[PDB]
Amino acid sequence: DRPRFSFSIAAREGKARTGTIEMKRGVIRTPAFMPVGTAGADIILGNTYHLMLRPGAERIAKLGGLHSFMGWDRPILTDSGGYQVMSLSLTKQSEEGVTFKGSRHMLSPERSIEIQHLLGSDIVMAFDECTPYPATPSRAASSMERSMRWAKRSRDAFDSRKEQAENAALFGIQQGSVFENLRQQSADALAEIGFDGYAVGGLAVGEGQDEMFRVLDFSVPMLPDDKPHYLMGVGKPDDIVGAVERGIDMFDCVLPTRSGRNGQAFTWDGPINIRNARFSEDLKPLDSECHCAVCQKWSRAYIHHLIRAGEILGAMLMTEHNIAFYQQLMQKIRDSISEGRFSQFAQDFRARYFA
Amino acid sequence: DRPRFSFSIAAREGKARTGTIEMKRGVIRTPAFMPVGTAGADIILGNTYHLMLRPGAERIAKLGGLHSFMGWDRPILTDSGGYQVMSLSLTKQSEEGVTFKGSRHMLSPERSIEIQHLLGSDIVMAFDECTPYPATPSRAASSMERSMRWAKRSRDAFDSRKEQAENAALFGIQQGSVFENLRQQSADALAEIGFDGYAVGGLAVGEGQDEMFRVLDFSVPMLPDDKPHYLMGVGKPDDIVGAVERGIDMFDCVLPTRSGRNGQAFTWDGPINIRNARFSEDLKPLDSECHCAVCQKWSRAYIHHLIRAGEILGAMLMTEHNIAFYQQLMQKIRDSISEGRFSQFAQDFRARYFA
Ligand SMILES: CNc1nc2cc3c(=O)[nH]c(N)nc3c(CCc3ccccc3)c2[nH]1
Ligand SMILES: CNc1nc2cc3c(=O)[nH]c(N)nc3c(CCc3ccccc3)c2[nH]1
Ligand SMILES: [Zn+2]
Ligand SMILES: [Zn+2]
Repeated sequence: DRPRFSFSIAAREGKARTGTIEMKRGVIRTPAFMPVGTAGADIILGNTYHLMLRPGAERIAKLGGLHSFMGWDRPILTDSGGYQVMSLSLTKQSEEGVTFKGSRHMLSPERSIEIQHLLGSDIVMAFDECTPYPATPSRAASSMERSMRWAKRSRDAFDSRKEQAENAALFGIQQGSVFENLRQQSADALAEIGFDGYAVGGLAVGEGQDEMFRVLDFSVPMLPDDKPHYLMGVGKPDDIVGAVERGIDMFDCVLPTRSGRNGQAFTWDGPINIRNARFSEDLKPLDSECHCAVCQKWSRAYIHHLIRAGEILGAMLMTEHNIAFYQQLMQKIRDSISEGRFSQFAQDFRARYFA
Repeated sequence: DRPRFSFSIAAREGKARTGTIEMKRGVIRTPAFMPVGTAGADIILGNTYHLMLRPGAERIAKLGGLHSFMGWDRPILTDSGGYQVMSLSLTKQSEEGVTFKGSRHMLSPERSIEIQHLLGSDIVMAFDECTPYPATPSRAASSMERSMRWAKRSRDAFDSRKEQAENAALFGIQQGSVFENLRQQSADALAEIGFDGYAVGGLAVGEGQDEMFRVLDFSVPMLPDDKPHYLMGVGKPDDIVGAVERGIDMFDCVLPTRSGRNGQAFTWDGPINIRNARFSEDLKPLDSECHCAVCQKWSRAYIHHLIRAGEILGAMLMTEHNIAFYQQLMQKIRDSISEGRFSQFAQDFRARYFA
């Protein structure tokens, strides 16, 4: 029987690592890309914010939990819900949690953990505040301090639910905006509490790649080396490659799914907008090397035709290709680190993706 | 090597028949349902009207024809284009053809056959006029007479193109509105010209099932018994069953695809609207007996959730199920006729579908 949670590092190159997370429901190869569940991947994402509103977490539990509901028996990660509340919901913030609205709802560390328990997710995120960007030092500090108090409450709530403590894992989320001293204080607080994995929160919120990479440069080394590192909200293929170079093991992003509905396909030569007329007679597959079923069977010209015609099949094929591209990217990353040629891979990737 | 076109009847019950059409690109089991290509089936439909406008028939030919373009190497049927022009396009009608509009376009028997040749379809429809309903006897007669002149021009155009005459098949289309004498004159004219198959045109245009069945009762026996009979535009499962009882061998309809994008799923107990709240906690598959991949894996509750959330996956799963349901319906029809229990099947089908 697999353990509740075990992370093992099989190979390293620079700050990059490759390895596995073993959980009861399966093995997760790292670095990992985690696609939205409602879009091969070893873990998918649930949507806590949506599910708590429709049908509600209690109702999901009545239906057997998210694994049964979605027809997915492997690991699922859920976010803690506050990031989406603050991005999508009127809101009232306090030390207890956040209230938002046609019924009104509250989220607190305790309620967030309970919702994630009712959903049945395998990787549970602590309930944090994603500090807006830009933030002054004072506001970033006050926000991070609240998040750390909330991280301890999240830990205690998770540990109080036997089924959760014995079968799921809990990740703490580092905050501190772009400030090295606050990132350090946050890392120290999280390590003192103790988590199964550590996320870098508060990025991919408008700061741009240069600034994000600068923050990762000092922030990731502050986290425990022997635990997984999850960069929340990232990202584009080039962001992923550079974050792996900086020690990140896990990623999520709305790009493959969002792009697949808006006519954008990822390729090794960069993204293409398949609706553009230049593709109307292009008999090549979406990407010349991609092994996905779409690229084995259909041309850019046909996918262009379907999307221009408003056909659902076109968006489905774009999304299938994009998900597959992302998993091929992660496999090439893992293999290159394991073979000691990741630095070269990243250089080659960038030269081609941006040509 | 299969022949260009051979229809063989393997079994009969009443006016119902089951058998096969052999063509160079494959065998078509009858009675057959022919789904839209852009949505297992033995033949799919191309969309002449759309393709002649985007990217254009010449461009499709440059890309290798519709089989290569769509990635489908089995038979394809195309309509002749006038039905869609008159349904979707300002229009100017004359003995030569129809003009319509941002460029202006013409369709004539000769141009329709050439477009279908450039598309590369295996079953080509003659260029006809689908008489509006209701029609007076005089207008129905004038319209049908024009369609018969156009059927002869369609035959001659098809026979002039060697690649088409040797590798494709041409169906003539009966018109005459709801009038027995005009349907007879039309059948006689088509048989004198000679076609590989015969379609019943001018129905599914607002007349209702009772009237449609009444017209089929006298119209289908007028067509050559030893050739396939295609009822254009039909239809709902109950329309299909009753049309098979009246001697029809081939069907098309926008229902499975249209329904799959609008939240309607076909089941043996009738259609259901999956968006309705009554499905939010229903753990049964879309249909309790359906063998499709959707019903093997996912519940009504999850598909309801996806569609309510606007997720493309939901529409895709609905459409996959609906296409599969239709092919299972046709298989049950074929098997029941071959086993001499089709009359009982139809009675059982109706009792359950309408309960
Ligand atoms: C796009 N940029 C982005 N930056 C983020 C920062 C944070 C952050 O600081 N805290 C939390 N908890 N989540 C964040 C998220 C959402 C990630 C997510 C959503 C849904 C499912 C699974 C995971 C972010 N997303
Ligand atoms: C929905 N009702 C409906 N009644 C129809 C009558 C006719 C008729 O009298 N003549 C012709 N030529 N077509 C008809 C069609 C369109 C069928 C079609 C469209 C697209 C692809 C393949 C086949 C009809 N459709
Ligand atoms: Zn691909
Ligand atoms: Zn099904």
